[PDB]
Amino acid sequence: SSEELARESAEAAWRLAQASTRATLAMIRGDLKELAEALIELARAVQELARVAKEYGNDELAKTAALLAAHVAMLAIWVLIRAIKEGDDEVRELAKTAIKLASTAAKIVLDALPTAEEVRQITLLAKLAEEAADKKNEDSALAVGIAAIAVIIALWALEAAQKAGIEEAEKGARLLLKLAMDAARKKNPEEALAVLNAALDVSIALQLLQSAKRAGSEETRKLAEEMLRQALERARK
Amino acid sequence: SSEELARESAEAAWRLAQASTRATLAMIRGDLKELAEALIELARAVQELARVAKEYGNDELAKTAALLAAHVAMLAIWVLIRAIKEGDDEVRELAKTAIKLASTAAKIVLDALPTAEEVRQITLLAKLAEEAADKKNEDSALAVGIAAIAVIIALWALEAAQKAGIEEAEKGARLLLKLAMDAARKKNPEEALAVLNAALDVSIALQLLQSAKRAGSEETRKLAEEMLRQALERA
Repeated sequence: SSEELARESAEAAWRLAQASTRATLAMIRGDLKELAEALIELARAVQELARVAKEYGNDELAKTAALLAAHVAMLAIWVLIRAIKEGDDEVRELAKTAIKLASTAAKIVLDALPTAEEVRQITLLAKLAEEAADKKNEDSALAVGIAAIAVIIALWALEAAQKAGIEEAEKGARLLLKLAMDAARKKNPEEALAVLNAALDVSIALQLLQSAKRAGSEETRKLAEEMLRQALERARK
Repeated sequence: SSEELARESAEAAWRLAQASTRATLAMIRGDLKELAEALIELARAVQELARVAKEYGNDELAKTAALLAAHVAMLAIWVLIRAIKEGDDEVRELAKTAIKLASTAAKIVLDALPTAEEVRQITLLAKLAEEAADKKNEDSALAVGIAAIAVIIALWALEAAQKAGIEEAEKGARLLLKLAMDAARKKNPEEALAVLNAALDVSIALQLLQSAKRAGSEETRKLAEEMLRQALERA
């Protein structure tokens, strides 16, 4: 029922914003207990958004829920590393719960969109962050935390590459997602950080490409495509 | 000269990425000193990008530069909050200089795009955060920090509403910007968070509407209608 799809998705999208606002406020103040406990509430809302997208087969709604799961998993690692670095077992377990809640949400999207490689990479990153949480590791969780940020930036470069349809842009977003997940499985903070600056490099090129596509001045497009390829080679080698 | 426009735009975008990486790296380690002084170098990069768009009249490059200036000003409020909350005068002044550098960047975009309402809102937000800096008041700075990120969400909701061309989405992004800036001058974090939540409500339906290019996900249009109604009652 399309009426029921609009009902459940709208009410889950409202609970999504409610939890996002609660987490943003705690992100300012540094209240890690409230922030992690808010990422739990946020991970639930992403989970039921992935569940409604599976029930009604809305593939676009599943992709949105997968993107949100990646953001919750990434934030929960920054809370995880800052908790084990402060010896807070209560906040560490709160963050761990937020990780696995977002992991199950990604696995729900992976059940609806198994042939979506970016959803697989999101699911692998969350399950990889699960391991870093049960590990009580300040170094492995730090590495997957860097790689998580590189994935998030590459995911926005991908969705921005969907617009305008620049294939050199989405090809680059794919390369960064693979090299970030490769650096995450390697658990090397140096490699993941190298993928991070490359993801930033091409995403700024993208914004420069989109400001060069709009209202002419397409000379800013040439060197931003060249900047895109320079940065992709900065990640390859 | 279009050759020099591509030249200086690439040079400034390169130093923008180098400073963006330096800030992200310091944001991981929690080095608020290095993070603040990396937002300084990032604010100068946005200021050079705004200057370039001004001289060459690239309105699109000026709009993106204003967007960046708003981000740097918002990140510097984050740092200012955690600085005055920890009694760090060194980091508080480092954040203050980053706010003023981003404020100047917004002023330069305003010179090139004075008829852009969103550029005026950003310039007022940076000047208003500049006062919360000299005041070193953690409550006023927290309100303008929430209101800042509420402005950011309303700006992407604006940019997405231009693509979709939905006038109800454009009018909605405008009223959220006005209510956020009002909440920022009022310096009350409560209704500032409310405008933030409403901005998220509408923007979720816009991101799903922009991803709904492929199939008939017309239920997303019902997501936007009801989210825009919820945001109208938020006024």
